[PDB]
Amino acid sequence: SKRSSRSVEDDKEGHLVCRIGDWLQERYEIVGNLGEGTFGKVVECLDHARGKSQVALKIIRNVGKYREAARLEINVLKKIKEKDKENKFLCVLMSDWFNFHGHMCIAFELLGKNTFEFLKENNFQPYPLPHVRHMAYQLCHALRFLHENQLTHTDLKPENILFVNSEFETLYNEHKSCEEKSVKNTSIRVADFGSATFDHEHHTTIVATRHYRPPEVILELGWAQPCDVWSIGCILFEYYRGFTLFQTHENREHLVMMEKILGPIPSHMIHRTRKQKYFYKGGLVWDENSSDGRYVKENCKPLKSYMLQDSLEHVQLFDLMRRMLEFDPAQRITLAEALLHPFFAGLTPEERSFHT
Ligand SMILES: O=C1N=Cc2ccc3c(-c4ccccc4)c[nH]c3c21
Repeated sequence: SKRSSRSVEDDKEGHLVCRIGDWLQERYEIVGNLGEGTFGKVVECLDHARGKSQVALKIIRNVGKYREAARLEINVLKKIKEKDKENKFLCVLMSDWFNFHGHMCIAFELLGKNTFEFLKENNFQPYPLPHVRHMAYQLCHALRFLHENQLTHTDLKPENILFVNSEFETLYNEHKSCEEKSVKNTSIRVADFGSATFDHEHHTTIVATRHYRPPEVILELGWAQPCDVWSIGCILFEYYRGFTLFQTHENREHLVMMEKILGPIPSHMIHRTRKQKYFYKGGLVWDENSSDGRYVKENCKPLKSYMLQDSLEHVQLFDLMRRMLEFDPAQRITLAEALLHPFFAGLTPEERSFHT
């Protein structure tokens, strides 16, 4: 079963050429393909060393900078693994890693669809509030654990949050004369630790996928754990309405959106930033008549107006979201404090105790 170097081949980009039935490490038998990315690909395997159980095996390209990145990812994942020996903090648990002819491979439990793919397959119809609450709780919990360990994820978004199981029932919406998929179990895991960064390491100027990037980062004021909290705020809005809070492609535009949605940037952050071009008279400067300006003006309104209903549940979700999307990161709610928010009184007990 041990593959000699003649049964191993890479495409031009350096991807391992894979086929169903191929073996790795005399242990993992490929039984399917789960997706591809810049880094490489993820395949489903049966782990024959463990009663044929299913795994997701992530295979990094055989390219210098990808392999080295992967080595940092493995360190993060090992620390998580060691600090959550009880399996209770909901970050993907690495079961094995190895170097396959220069491809770094990481083995995990096999999960379901990511929360973005589920949303897309539901035609961007949003998750119902109770699902939003359970998922938000799990996110606060998972990342409070990360933050306690001097780590920041830096790249949280819906595609990096995976359902344990994404089997659904199909329902019907009266109000919109269409079908709706509703996930049966809203248990989630936090994935993709490829950018996670220790407190002691070098902090690059820019982190996060744009739509999920906080103002401190755009303004280049430095960042830390508060970065993730902002991303979570953006994620919750997206789960609740089904569309991106900040559908943006440029910094000035992004800042205007923040202003229109959330109120004025604090002066103190404007005085502190070296990105003074975005400003004028201590005030954010932009062309309201440009394409981007007219887009922002048509489409970006006060945050509270996006509420779908007006009962307590919904009021509390918006209060938490507003606190998570506070401009000033030294004043933004922490996850420890987020877990005490009244929004979370509203959980079922199995949900809260993690009997889900
Ligand atoms: O089932 C899984 N358990 C862990 C895990 C991690 C990543 C993935 C991905 C994937 C695939 C392509 C790009 C990006 C991600 C699909 N399933 C995954 C799993």
